[PDB]
Amino acid sequence: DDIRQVYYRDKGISHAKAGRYSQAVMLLEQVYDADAFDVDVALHLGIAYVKTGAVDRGTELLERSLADAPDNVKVATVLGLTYVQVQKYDLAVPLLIKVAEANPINFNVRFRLGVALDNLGRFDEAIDSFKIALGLRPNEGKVHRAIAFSYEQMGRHEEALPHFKKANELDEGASVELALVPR
Ligand SMILES: [Mg+2]
Repeated sequence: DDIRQVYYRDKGISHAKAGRYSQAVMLLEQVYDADAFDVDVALHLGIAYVKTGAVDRGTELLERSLADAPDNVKVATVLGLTYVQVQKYDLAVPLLIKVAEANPINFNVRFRLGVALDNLGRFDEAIDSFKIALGLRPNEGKVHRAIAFSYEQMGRHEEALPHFKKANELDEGASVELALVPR
């Protein structure tokens, strides 16, 4: 266990990458060290803790990791998305804002940001994120539906309506209009 410690590190990270998160916890717990901080071990063990229900230990390792490596978009993403999931929206929002700007092709982040903003009552900001998300994925019914709800809350029924109708059209399946549009 310098050699054994390298074995558990590499194997543990391997497991975390693969989604074998229980096993990743069992192995990376043997190598993690708060006071000789290794951000790859802490990030992957943080993820694995969050995925196995140890959300408080996980968000701890991830805050520590993000304090150590403020550049780490991977770390900021899982921490932001985790906070969204546990509904700590005051924490989630600034992380997701910063990740969305660092990584503008990440649709899930932009959507989840818009959903959070909507749930805080920041309907204008939500609408702005949902429009960005639709620019990434124009045929995601769930975004058309989310943005229609935000417009409606602001009394913008005229603007909501086309998005409502699109959401319901996409639920059924294919838009017949595309029969007439060249590719
Ligand atoms: Mg709402």
